[PDB]
Amino acid sequence: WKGLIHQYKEFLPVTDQTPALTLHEGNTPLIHLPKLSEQLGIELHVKTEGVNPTGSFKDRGMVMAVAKAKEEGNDTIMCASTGNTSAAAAAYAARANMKCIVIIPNGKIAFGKLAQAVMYGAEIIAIDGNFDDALKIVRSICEKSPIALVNSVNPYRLEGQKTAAFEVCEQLGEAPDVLAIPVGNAGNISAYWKGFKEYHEKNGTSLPKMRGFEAEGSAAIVRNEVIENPETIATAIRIGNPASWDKAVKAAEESNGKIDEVTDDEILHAYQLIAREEGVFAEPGSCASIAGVLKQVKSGEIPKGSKVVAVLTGNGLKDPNTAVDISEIKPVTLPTNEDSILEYV
Amino acid sequence: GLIHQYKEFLPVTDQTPALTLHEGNTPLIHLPKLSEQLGIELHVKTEGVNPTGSFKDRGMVMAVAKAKEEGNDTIMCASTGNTSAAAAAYAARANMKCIVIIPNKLAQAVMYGAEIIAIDGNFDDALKIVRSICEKSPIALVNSVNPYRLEGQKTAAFEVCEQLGEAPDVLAIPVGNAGNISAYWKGFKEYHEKNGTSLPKMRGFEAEGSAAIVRNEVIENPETIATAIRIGNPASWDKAVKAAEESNGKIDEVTDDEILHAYQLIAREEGVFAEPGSCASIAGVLKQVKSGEIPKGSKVVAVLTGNGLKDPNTAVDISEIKPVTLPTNEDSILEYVKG
Ligand SMILES: Cc1ncc(COP(=O)(O)O)c(/C=N/[C@@H](C)C(=O)O)c1O
Ligand SMILES: *Cc1c(COP(=O)(O)O)cnc(C)c1O
Repeated sequence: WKGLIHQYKEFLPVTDQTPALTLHEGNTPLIHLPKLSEQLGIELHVKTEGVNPTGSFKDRGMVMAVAKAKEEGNDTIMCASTGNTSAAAAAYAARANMKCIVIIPNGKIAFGKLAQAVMYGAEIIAIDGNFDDALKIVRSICEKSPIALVNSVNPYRLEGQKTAAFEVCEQLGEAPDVLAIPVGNAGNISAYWKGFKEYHEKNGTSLPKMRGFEAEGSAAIVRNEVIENPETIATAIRIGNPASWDKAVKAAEESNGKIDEVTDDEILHAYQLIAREEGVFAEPGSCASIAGVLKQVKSGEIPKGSKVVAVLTGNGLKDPNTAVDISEIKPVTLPTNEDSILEYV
Repeated sequence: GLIHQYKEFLPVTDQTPALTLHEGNTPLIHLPKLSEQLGIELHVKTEGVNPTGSFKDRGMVMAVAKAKEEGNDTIMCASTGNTSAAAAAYAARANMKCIVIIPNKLAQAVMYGAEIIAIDGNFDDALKIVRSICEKSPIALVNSVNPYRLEGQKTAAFEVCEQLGEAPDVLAIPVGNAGNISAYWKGFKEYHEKNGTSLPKMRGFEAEGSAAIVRNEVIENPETIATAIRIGNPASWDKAVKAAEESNGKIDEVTDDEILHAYQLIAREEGVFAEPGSCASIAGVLKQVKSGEIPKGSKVVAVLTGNGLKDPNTAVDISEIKPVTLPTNEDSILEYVKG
C-alpha cells in the first residue's frame, strides 16, 4: 500500500507531472461492530479514518490538494480549520516542501490538533471569530495572493475524499444500505456520494442512502438557515455556514438520504458507547455518525437488518480534554489485599 | 486481523476467538528528505496508527485473545501508560472486564471501560498484588511478563520484511522495558529460518536518564521527557541484551535534547508526528549515522512506537512555533502574512 494517488489514479485528476506525494493515507479499516449490531438489530460497521497519518479523513483530500498545488507551481498553501484540516495541511506541506498558513478559531480547536499544527511547522493564526469567519478571510486572501487555498471548496479535496467510498465497497464486498457520516462543512458527505456514483457507474455497486448528521447547535442545513453563532462541544463540526451546503443537499436528495441533527448529549453518549462496547475511540464530532445511527434506528429511518457503515472521521486522541472531562474517575483507594480488591469488584 | 494474518507464527488454536481491532499492517514510510541528508535509506514503521495509538496493541490483541480462549472474564494490569489503554480497548472488544491497579493519563483506558483501583503502595506493590490476584481468579495478567504480548509484538518484524521485500540492514527501536527489541529480533529470526530473509542488526536506544541497560545498573529514579521509555529496570533486560548480541547490534543511549530534536525534526521535515519516546529511534539513527555505526547506504527502519497525539503537552511546551493572535480582519491578517 503506497497511498491514495497511486492506488486510485484511474479516478483522480492526476497526470505524469503530478508530484508523487504520500503519507500512506487511505486504506483504513472497516470494522464490524457485532455487539452494537446485535443491540441495534442492524449490521453496523465503522470506517475508522482515525488511522490516517494525521488521524483524520482530511488526509485523503489534503494529499490531492497539496500535490496539485505543488504541480501548479505554488510554494504556499493556506486553510481555515477546526483543527483536522490544518493538521493535514501542515503535515502534507512539510512533506511537500511547502509553507503552510492556517487560521483557526481561538479556543475552539481540540488540543491534539493544535499540537499537530505546531509540530508540523504551520504558521498558525488564531482569530477571535469562529470557523465560518476564518474561512471567509482565507478565501478572500487566496483570491488576492500567491497562496493556494486547500479548504474543501478546492475541488481536488473532494476528489481525494471520495476514495473512502471506493474502499467501503471493496471492503464490504458491496455498497452499504446506509452511509452514516458527520456533517460540518459538508464536503465529505458530498465526496462519498460522488464516490458511490462513480463506483456504481464503473462497477455496478448499488447506491447507499447518504445520512449526514450535524450537531444541533450548528445544524445550519437542518434549520435551512445560516447559523451565525454555531456551537457544540464537538468542535470539529462547529460550523454554521457549510461551504458545500448545496452539494450535500443534492447528495441526500439524489441518494434518497437525509441530513439530520443530533444533540451534544447524544454525541457524548455515542462517544462513550463505542469506546465501552467495542473498544473504538473516536473524537466527539465523529461520533455524530453513531449518534445518528442510534437516532434513526429507533425512528425506523434505518430499518432493521440494514447494512450500515458509519464514518468515524477522527481519532479519539485528537481531543484528550473531552475524554478527561466526561470520564470523571475518582478511583477508590483500597488496601493492598486480594480479598479487599476482589470483593470491591 | 493480526492474529489471522500471522497465525502460522502464533499460538493460535481452533479455540482462539477471532479478536481484532484491525491492529497491525501499519505503514512503513520512506523518508526521502532525511534519507538524502543522512546518506542512508531511512524508513519509519509508524505504530501510532494502531487502534489505541501504540505498538502495544500488537501484544494485547494476542494476550486478550488467549485470555478469552482460556475462559477468563477479566483482564488486569498495573500500569498508567499506553499499556492500560491497550489492555482496556481489547478487553472491551473481547467483551471482558478490565481492571487497572495503580499506586497512589488514564482517560483513554477509562473511556474503553477500565475500572481504576488505587492501592497504598508503589508500582512494585501494585504489580505484586496484581499477580497474586490473577494466580487465583479468572482474571488474566497482561503486564509485560505475559508471553503472549511478545508473540503479538513480533509480527511487526514480519510486516517490515513483507513491506520492504527484504529484511533491513538496521532495525532502530526505542527501549523502555525492552520487550519490543526482543519481539522484533525473535520475529526476524523466525522469518529468516522460514522464508530466508536476512538478519538485521538490532539497534535499541534508551533515554540517558533511564538507560539501565547501557549503564549496566538499575536506575532507581529514572528520568526523561520521553515518558514511554522512562524505565529504570527493564523487565526484559537480559532478553534485550541477548537480542543485541545474537544480531550484532547494540543498545545505546540518547539524551533528552537529542530525543526532542529528532521529535521536532521528523515532524517539520517529513510530516510524521510520533510521541517523544518513539523518536529515540530517530535520535539514535542520527547519532549512529554520525558515528559511522550506521554506514552510509544502509537500509534502516526506525520504529515510531506511538502516536504523537499521545502527548500534546510536550509538543506545545517545547515548540517555539506559537500561534499569533490577530483581529478577525482580512487586512490585518494579510499584513501579518507579509510582515
Ligand atoms: C473529525 C471531523 N469529523 C467531521 C468533520 C466534518 O466533515 P465535513 O462535513 O466538513 O466534510 C470534520 C471537519 N473538519 C474540518 C471542517 C476542519 O478540520 O477544518 C472533522 O474534523
Ligand atoms: C511501551 C512503549 C515503548 C517501550 O517499548 P519496550 O518494549 O518496553 O521497550 C516505547 N514507546 C511507546 C510509545 C510505548 O508505548
